[PDB]
Amino acid sequence: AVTGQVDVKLNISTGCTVGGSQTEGNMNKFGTLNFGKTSGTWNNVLTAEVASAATGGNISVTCDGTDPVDFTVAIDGGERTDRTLKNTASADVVAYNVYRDAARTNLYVVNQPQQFTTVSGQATAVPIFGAIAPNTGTPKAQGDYKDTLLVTVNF
Amino acid sequence: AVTGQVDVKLNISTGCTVGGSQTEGNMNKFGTLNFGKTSGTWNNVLTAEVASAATGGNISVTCDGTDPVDFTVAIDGGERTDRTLKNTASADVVAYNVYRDAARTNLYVVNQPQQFTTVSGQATAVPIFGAIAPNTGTPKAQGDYKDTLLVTVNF
Repeated sequence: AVTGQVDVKLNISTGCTVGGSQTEGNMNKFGTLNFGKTSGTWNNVLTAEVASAATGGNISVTCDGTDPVDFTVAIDGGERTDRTLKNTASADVVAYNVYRDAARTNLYVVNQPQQFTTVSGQATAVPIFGAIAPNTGTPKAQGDYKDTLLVTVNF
Repeated sequence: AVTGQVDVKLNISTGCTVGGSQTEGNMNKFGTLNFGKTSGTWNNVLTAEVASAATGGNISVTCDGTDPVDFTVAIDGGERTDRTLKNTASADVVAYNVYRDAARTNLYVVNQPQQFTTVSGQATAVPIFGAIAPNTGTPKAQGDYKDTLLVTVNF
């Protein structure tokens, strides 16, 4: 019998809120990274942007304050922690990655707070740009591949 | 004068130990559930994970032996027994809950042994995922809200 304590805390004072999300039960549904349909072996880098579940556009984070606030954005490694989509039935995997800039260069490194700014009376967008490498080796099995990345807007 | 007996017992043989805790005086400090800063009325479900007081990551329970032991985890209802954080100065309360899975579905029911597995030469993590409902009604007073959940790793 090892009984222990867990201090719970919350500082209600002046915070920042994330728009574009829908409450899926008790977990915020931020959006979808829909690469679309594809064949077994694709030569072009498959690329799609996150579509917020609430509006359809990009996640719009706004801060409830007057002065500028510097908030951070961190995305985790997905269900299996290595950013791989898994086929619903078979065990095939599809490696992918999420970048922050339009040219697939600034990668949202696993469990890292990619910095962000937010200004007076405005909603800043959180671009989560997906990208998949060209698979020109083995044709992955037919079906639907999925993953649930947990995006962590933290301060 | 009602004098009575209390039998004390301890079976020293082959037990299981919880890592990630720090001994706060004579009580094991397991960790912190830090939801962060927030405004009076938040529309998004505030959500944070427990951070072990010893390492900063998740509580890592390991057992001492060779056969996989099945240990249980039970969390209580907090200081007031209804999972509410209380403002340090005023009497305002903030209802919350702790779940076991990443999607806020498998709730750690009050005083219930949520089952767990553990194999030899490995440490299993105890995910205590916090979650707070969207308060879009009354703005709670400014300040710090706290609670001390007692996590009970028992066999």
